[PDB]
Amino acid sequence: PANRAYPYTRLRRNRRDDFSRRLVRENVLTVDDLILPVFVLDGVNQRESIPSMPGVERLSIDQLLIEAEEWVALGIPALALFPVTPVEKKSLDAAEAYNPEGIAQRATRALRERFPELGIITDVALDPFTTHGQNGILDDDGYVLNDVSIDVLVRQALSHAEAGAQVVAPSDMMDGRIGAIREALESAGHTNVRVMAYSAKYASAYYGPFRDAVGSKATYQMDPANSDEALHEVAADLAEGADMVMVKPGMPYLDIVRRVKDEFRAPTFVYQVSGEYAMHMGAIQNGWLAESVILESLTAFKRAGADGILTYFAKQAAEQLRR
Amino acid sequence: NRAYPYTRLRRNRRDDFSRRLVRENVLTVDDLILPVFVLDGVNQRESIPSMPGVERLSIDQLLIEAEEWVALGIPALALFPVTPVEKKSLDAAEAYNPEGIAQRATRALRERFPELGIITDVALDPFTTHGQNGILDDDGYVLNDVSIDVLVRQALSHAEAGAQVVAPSDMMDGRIGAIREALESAGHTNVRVMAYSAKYASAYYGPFRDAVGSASNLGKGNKATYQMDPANSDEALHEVAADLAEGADMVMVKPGMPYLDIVRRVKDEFRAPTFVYQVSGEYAMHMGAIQNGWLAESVILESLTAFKRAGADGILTYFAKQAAEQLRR
Amino acid sequence: PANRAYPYTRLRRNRRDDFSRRLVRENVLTVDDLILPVFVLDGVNQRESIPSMPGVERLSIDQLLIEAEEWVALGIPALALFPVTPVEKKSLDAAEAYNPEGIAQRATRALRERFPELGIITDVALDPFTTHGQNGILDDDGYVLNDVSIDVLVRQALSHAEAGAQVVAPSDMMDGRIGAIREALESAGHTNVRVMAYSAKYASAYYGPFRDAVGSKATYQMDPANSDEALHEVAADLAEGADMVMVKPGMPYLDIVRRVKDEFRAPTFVYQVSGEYAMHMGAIQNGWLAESVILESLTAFKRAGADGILTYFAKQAAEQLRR
Amino acid sequence: NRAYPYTRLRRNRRDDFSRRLVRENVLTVDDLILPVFVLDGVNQRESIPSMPGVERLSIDQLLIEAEEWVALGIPALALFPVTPVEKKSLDAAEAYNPEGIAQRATRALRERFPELGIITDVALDPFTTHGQNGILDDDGYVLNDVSIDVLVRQALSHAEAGAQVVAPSDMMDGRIGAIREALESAGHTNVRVMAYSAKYASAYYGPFRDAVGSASNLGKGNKATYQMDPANSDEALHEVAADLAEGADMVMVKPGMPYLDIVRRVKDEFRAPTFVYQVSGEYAMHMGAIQNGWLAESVILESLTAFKRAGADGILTYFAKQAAEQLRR
Amino acid sequence: PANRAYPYTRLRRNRRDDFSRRLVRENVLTVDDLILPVFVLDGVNQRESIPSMPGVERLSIDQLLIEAEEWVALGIPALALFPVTPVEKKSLDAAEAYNPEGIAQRATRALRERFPELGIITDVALDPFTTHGQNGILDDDGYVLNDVSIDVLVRQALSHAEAGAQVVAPSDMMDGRIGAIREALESAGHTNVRVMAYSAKYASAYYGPFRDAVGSKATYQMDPANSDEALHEVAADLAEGADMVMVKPGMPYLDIVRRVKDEFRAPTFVYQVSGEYAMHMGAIQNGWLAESVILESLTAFKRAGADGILTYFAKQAAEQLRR
Amino acid sequence: NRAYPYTRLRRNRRDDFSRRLVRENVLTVDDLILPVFVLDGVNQRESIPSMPGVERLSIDQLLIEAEEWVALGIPALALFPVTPVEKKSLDAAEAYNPEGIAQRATRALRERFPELGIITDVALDPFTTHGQNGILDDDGYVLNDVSIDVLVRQALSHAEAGAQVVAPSDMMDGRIGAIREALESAGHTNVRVMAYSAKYASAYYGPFRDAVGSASNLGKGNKATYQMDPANSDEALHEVAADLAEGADMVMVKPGMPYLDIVRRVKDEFRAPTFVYQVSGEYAMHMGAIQNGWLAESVILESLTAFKRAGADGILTYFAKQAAEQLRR
Ligand SMILES: O=C(O)CCC(=O)CF
Ligand SMILES: O=C(O)CCC(=O)CF
Ligand SMILES: O=C(O)CCC(=O)CF
Ligand SMILES: [K+]
Ligand SMILES: [K+]
Ligand SMILES: [K+]
Ligand SMILES: [K+]
Ligand SMILES: [K+]
Ligand SMILES: [K+]
Ligand SMILES: [Mg+2]
Ligand SMILES: [Mg+2]
Ligand SMILES: [Mg+2]
Ligand SMILES: [Mg+2]
Ligand SMILES: [Mg+2]
Ligand SMILES: [Mg+2]
Ligand code: NA
Ligand code: NA
Ligand code: NA
Ligand code: NA
Ligand code: NA
Ligand code: NA
Repeated sequence: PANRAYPYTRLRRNRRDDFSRRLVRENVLTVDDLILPVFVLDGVNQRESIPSMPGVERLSIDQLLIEAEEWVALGIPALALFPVTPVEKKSLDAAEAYNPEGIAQRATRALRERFPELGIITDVALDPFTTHGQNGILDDDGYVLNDVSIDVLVRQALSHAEAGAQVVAPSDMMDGRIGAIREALESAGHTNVRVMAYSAKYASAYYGPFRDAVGSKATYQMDPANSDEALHEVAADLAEGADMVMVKPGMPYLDIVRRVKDEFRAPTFVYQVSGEYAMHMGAIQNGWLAESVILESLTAFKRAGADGILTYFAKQAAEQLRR
Repeated sequence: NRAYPYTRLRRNRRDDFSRRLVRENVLTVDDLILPVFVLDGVNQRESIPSMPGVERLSIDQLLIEAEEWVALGIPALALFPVTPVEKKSLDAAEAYNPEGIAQRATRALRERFPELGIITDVALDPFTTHGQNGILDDDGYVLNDVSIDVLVRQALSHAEAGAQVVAPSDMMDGRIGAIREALESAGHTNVRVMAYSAKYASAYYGPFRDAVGSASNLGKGNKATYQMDPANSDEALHEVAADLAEGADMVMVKPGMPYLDIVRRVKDEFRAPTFVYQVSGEYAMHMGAIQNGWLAESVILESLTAFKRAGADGILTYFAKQAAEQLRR
Repeated sequence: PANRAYPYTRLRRNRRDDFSRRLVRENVLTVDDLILPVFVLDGVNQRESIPSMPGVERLSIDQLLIEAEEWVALGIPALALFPVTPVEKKSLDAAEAYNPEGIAQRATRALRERFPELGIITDVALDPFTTHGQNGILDDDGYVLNDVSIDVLVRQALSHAEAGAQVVAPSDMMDGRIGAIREALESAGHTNVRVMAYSAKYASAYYGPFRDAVGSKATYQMDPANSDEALHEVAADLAEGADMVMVKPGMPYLDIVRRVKDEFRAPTFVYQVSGEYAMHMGAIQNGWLAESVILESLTAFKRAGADGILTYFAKQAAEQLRR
Repeated sequence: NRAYPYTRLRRNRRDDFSRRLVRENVLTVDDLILPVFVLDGVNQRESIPSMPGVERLSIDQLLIEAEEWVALGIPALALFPVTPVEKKSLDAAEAYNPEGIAQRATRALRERFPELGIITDVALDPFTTHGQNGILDDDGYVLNDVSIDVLVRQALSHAEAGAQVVAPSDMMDGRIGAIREALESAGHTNVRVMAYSAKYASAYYGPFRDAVGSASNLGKGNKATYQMDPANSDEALHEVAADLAEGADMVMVKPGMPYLDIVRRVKDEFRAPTFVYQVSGEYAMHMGAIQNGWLAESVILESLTAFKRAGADGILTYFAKQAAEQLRR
Repeated sequence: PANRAYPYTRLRRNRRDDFSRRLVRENVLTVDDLILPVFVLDGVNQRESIPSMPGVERLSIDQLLIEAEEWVALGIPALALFPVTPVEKKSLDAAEAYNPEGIAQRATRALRERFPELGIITDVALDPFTTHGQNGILDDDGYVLNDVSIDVLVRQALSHAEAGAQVVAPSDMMDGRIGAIREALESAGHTNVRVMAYSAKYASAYYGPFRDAVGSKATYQMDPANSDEALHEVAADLAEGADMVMVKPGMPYLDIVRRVKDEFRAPTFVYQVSGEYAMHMGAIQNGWLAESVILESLTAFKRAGADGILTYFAKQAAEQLRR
Repeated sequence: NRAYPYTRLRRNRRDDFSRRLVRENVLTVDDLILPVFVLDGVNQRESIPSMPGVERLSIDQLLIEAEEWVALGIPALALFPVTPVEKKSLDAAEAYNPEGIAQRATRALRERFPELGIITDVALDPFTTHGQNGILDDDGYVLNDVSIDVLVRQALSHAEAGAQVVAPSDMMDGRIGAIREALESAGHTNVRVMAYSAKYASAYYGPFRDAVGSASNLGKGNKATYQMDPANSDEALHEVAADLAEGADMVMVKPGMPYLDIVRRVKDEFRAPTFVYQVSGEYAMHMGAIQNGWLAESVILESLTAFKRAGADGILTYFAKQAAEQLRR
């Protein structure tokens, strides 16, 4: 407090003018904070609209390369790739995951060659490759087997490193998967490939639209009621070698972002998920909310402690920041 | 916890994109305040040898240069009048002259650039024959409360001239409260007070004394009875606590680079709007080295980034224009 | 706060007189805080001036011994040696580094014999010995190979211990190099040789003049924007066995010194680098700043939490402290 | 984290140079305050059997010895008058006598050694027939507020005599605020108040009582109704908080060595100028042991270093001259 | 603070009466806090006075058993044994240390048999058994060899456990000796033998009289200037398995006791050393200080955070507490 | 850090001597306060069925029993008058009757046992026809400030009777400050105020209501508008902070065992003299179980030790005599 008291202290003084608001402004969003998730199609010269994600398109790799030209020109530091697996590549083997000619691997090679400075974050998970939509070579009971699921994630991770990905991101919420991939990457010579852990991953309703986008929980994803638990999750991932840790979903979990940054003072990331994007975009299109909520929502992440934000608004935000 | 080689801190450093993602602090033009030395008269511009690249300017010239500063986005200027020798006195009356340089300059800038912040200097050092920041007793001691009376008159004259911020750099005890009371009583509800809270008795002020012309007046005189002992850190927290209690809208640590630890402690302890003055000597040291080819120009932004990393919200720096130019690229 | 309020509390009271200023003075610099870096030439009866470091001389070993007589008489506890490698001893083998007759090794033996109580801190690094100025048996891409660079640093470290150095200081910023040298020193019987880690080492412009002195970064040296990261760096070095940890450069990073001492309460050192020395010395010589800034700058390090300061002003400071 | 043998704490201890580099605290003469017992009369010097090496001195002799203390760099003395028996009374009026020993000694020292700090003792124990630090009621209880009235008069007389610091050792509640108010009202703006904040009801004061001549007056009397219970630590923090709020410039913990934990807590909690009195009994214990050949003289500096390590900024110690002499080497 | 202010708050109110002083009294010394160190002679029916420790006697084992009857009746929970080794049993072998018929071992057996509930803390150290007064099979340079010294301490520790000691206390300040003895005790089946580590052991002048008592430093004992260092020392001993940690000397280091208890919240002990005892006892005998300083000094240890106090005043204190 | 089997926590537990050495807390008689129910009249003793072993006593009988309590070392009693039904009223005037039971009992005990602490109860529940701790408005609400006026009169009457401590158990906002002001103004400088600070609206008070005879008056009435919601912990800290600011010498948490977490938080946050009342229901529960042979008598000391471990300095407990007896062995 410092015994600050009205009227000696009037907090409106600094708010009186733009210049003083700017001087005391505690946080600022910049393009350096933005990661753009992209849905990648197989094939050539194709784009598809996603009903529950207005404005977001699934893109074939050639189209991805065209759009990346502008993303790069805008300063967006990295993309997070999410392949849209053809149903015929799905299965049990769950081996389109480590397939060198799989969409993620092809997209990574293409982008790394064309835009060498652009960061590529690949998705380490099996569900986009399971006929049963499950992040595991599941058990005969339907429980997502933990350690066996981790086995799969490793070859996939190595395949991403082999394709040139600078960052692999296990989006799975299996216990101890960070250490396993880290060890594998180190043992294989991929010394500088980063591991972005989806550390505090909640069992959330906000993922709805993403499932629509990719064409695809309580026993592995965290209970939304729990906060302390998130700290234990992050601690474990850091101990296991993660270079960056993430809180998932974002705005509905800003308190978790704050606690995670405060507790560990580590590179902290946050995903503004499909559902968050869709509810904002829908309200803006309906004429219910001004466009300014986009930057307001992103500023919240910075204020809360996030270093980077995975957001489907990345291009629009970068354009506004440029302006 | 984190042990090598599971943890290799070089991974995030490997590439520009990851360095950008994890970068903890960034300097922007919103963090810059440009101090300016203001002359009397018309069409006057004077180079300062101990401050290479810095010029004293008459008000008309100040108005011309401000056009570029404003275009660059610099949010505020901090004005320092170069008082004519004949206007110095024992009573420092020129400090509250409605026609003093600081007052005239403020009125001119407020009219020409209404959105530009003007921070005036509340202190008697530019107006005394002896160069001390207050009024002297018969033993040569800078009287605290009697000095405050003059500082209050000065601050009121600045508010009347239209200054949005008055910045007491005097280091008298209790002056923030006295000034705040006076401002409130006079109806200057929104005039900010940027307290020079943890102001050190430093050797880094030399070039400024030349710039403003207080050097000859001060001679070999010191300010150890009011400016803080450089050895002291805890004392800084007590200084800031008092100024916040007394109504300051912003608190400042003075000099800058040689006191980054104080900036850090102050921001951490109080979570209040915190400044930091990169003083004349800091500017001169860096400029000298750059001009000799000893340091790359990049050191300017590195020095300024340090302030942000240390916890400062705003930086008084004679490099503000150069920095803003570099930032625009 | 303790509800301290003007005018019951007037902080100027203790400032009124020298005696009360002395009584409450929180920190004092002494000669026990000073480490003097020295540039050492090959050959005999030679000294060279360094254009960007006015007042600092490169010294042949015989000359170093002459000057050390006074450094020791002044109470300076330790020197940090930096050899000026002849271009013909440079290379790839990068093996002048562990050469028993290399400058550093020769200088160490000479000083240890003549001044047994004087601390000698040697520089564990390869760049002064690379034809390509790189702290590593570099890769074919130009990336400073981490683990392979560490291999080299070990024999060099052992060679320094073999020459009698009481402290070795890896100035390199390679991940996990402290543990490797510690293990090597322990395994070899050098139980009491100290390791002074350059822990929080920034990619800085302030090193300019040093490069001039020795005749010689973002992927290994730290981003000046980062503070939290410095804590993780120090933690790792302490876990790996460092006896002392250092923040590098100094004055532009005083906040880091403060955080490091507060967080770990370990022997903490700071380097007032060549650029800091040069900018101060230039201003003093130009008649822009009084000589008193030297002690002011050094006092700052103590106030900030430093136990020891590597400074090119060590002799001048010690002389003033003696006075 | 740190585990053997990666971490061997003996490494830094191996050599003098590394021990010096990592040494966390250092005692200097700037940390020393010398208490002195002052007699009435001329050419008087009296040995104190329970304080070997310490002498009571008349003012003329005090002035002579002070020459050496000042040459050694000792920043301040703390004066303790040895009140003549016939000047003791129920009302302790001698406490504020402008011609009392403390007042006369202060005037003499202020004139002879203008830079030397003089800390006077604000307390009524030397002036009462009963030896208590305040005025008694009909039940033999030391009245708080009535005592403060006398202490205020005393403190004002010290300020008038020129003392730069008054040090209330009385342990009345609220006396720091009362004295500060009085000093401020009288214009003694810069007179420091060194509060004996966490003052314990200790057995270590015996020799002092002999030195000052309050022993016979106090008899078997105690001070448990005002001096603190030695068992209490948290209470010390409340005592210091109040004295800071009330305006103390320095706060002190009393005795020293047997209360180093309190020094540590106080410095940690408040980050204010903290003192610590190495009392007569501490001095006597050490001196006795040294003179018997049981402890090496080195123990003097070890005892004083402890105070610095514990967090004290300044130490009242009867070893100040010896320490300063050893430090000069 | 809680905005407590005079005269609403008068701290003298609780001091007004004995009953309220008792109610708010924060700490109390009891016999449960006292450990009595005893100097043990070889032979029978002997006692010797120690010039620099007035009132303390060296005792032959039969005499020790006689005095222990009262120590036990007074409630003193434990003794710390210090044998007074005959010069002829001294040496190099330094093997009177692990001699089953050595004084410490004989005294332990005797006490354990006669007073089964009385705690016996033995001294693990070699110096009482070295002809050169050194806690190590020293080097040829005079440096107290660390690891080799630890070798000796282990058999001695086992010999104490074999004699029935419930607690062994390495008073040596060698790095990592706690782990070595712990491992040895565990490996040998001495599961419940406690290890009381002399953790923060200062190079002090206060040990003078003890050397007189037993008939016997900066490179192993801690610099009295250092406080943070004490925390690192204690942390290491706790990690190595110590059941109790000790600060040594006591009153001159009360701040360390406070920091150690606050930081680790572990069983914390403190030694009121020979020099502390002697200076108090001398002043009391000279008529300079009242006897009450004994309890005042011991109360300080409790207030500072000590759980147990090794003190030569234990009997006198226990007698007063009984009264 | 500590891992099995390097660390076996059972080692210190192996023997009584080591358990004693590491034992963190100890209960002593200095920690005990005995509440007593006082009857009007002469030679009256009445058993309380819901409080087995506890008797209401007339003053003459109280004086006789106090002889043993004092011999046992019990430092203080807390008096609770059993007000005759005909003395209850809307205005609770009996609360400040100089001839009320509490006042008479205090005078008698102060004369007979001058060193024994007497803590009187400041509250109107024993004196109102409705059993509430204050005065009611026309809506049946316990008026805060109007109640304070009566509590102040009561507290003054207790001070006049000689009580060393008044203990407001009313839970009106601001009453500690009002009472303190009144005590100070009247010259009762040293009368302690033991605030019932974090007083919960509990079901554990049943037997007390029987003991004092407020049960029939209260009927099914509640105190949720003034006593604290048992679910609330943070609120307790705000309650204590206010009472300390208002001048309380001691602060209390009420009930005890079911609120040990609050005792712990309160001691930790404020480091002030902290109490805790082991209430009638706690006593009854334990006594019932002991008498049924369900729990060993050892549970008494275990329950009391819990309070010390939780951070209490003193405990109000109807087991005080039994505990003191056991402690004497
Ligand atoms: O769609 C979901 O349930 C969340 C996405 C994942 O969990 C990816 F492996
Ligand atoms: O010159 C530099 O870049 C810093 C010096 C080092 O890094 C030494 F190995
Ligand atoms: O006498 C000393 O130096 C201390 C005693 C020890 O160190 C015991 F092994
Ligand atoms: K800003
Ligand atoms: K970022
Ligand atoms: K000092
Ligand atoms: K040092
Ligand atoms: K108690
Ligand atoms: K104990
Ligand atoms: Mg996990
Ligand atoms: Mg101030
Ligand atoms: Mg590192
Ligand atoms: Mg007080
Ligand atoms: Mg150790
Ligand atoms: Mg309340
Ligand atoms: Na996924
Ligand atoms: Na100024
Ligand atoms: Na280097
Ligand atoms: Na006194
Ligand atoms: Na020993
Ligand atoms: Na009640």
